[PDB]
Amino acid sequence: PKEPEQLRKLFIGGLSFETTDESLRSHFEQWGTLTDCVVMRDPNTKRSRGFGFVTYATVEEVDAAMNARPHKVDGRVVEPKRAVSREDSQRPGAHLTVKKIFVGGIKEDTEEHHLRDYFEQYGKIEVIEIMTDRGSGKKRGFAFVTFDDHDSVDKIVIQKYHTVNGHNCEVRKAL
Ligand SMILES: CC(=O)Nc1cc(C)[nH]n1
Repeated sequence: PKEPEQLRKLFIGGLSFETTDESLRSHFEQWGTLTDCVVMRDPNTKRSRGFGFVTYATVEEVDAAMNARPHKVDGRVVEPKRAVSREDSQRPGAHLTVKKIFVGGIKEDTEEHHLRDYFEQYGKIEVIEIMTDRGSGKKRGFAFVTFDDHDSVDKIVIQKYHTVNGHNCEVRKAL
């Protein structure tokens, strides 16, 4: 039962113009089986457009490749990002590259360690902000988590569900 291809693809920006389908493949095959690997080129000149994409056989292989950043490919540090799987209707096909999530539906009994214990397995956490009422100090039932890197957030928002402290949470990219 293969994972959807869109969830196995990595857009690679910042390519050296000398990178080819073949050299990009030789690099990224170190972290998994590549079912697809293509450098974007101009249709007339064949000059590289400076980016491309690779598709792994599994999501765990995508994880392995992201955990092996920074990637220096043909002498240049590149910028891999997971494919846009849920677009912003106003900015079709654009990656919203942020390090912060909104976490809603945690009610008043969810504390910092609940969120840390869960989200630390997606990435390195820098800030956890449990929101409280400006007048009363009561918890408002949502929080923001800031990570040191965008891929944590990308992994988080492509999941269908997040269960934290027994709550079914709503999670989205923030700011
Ligand atoms: C707007 C935006 O960044 N959407 C995304 C990103 C990923 C990995 N899935 N969906």
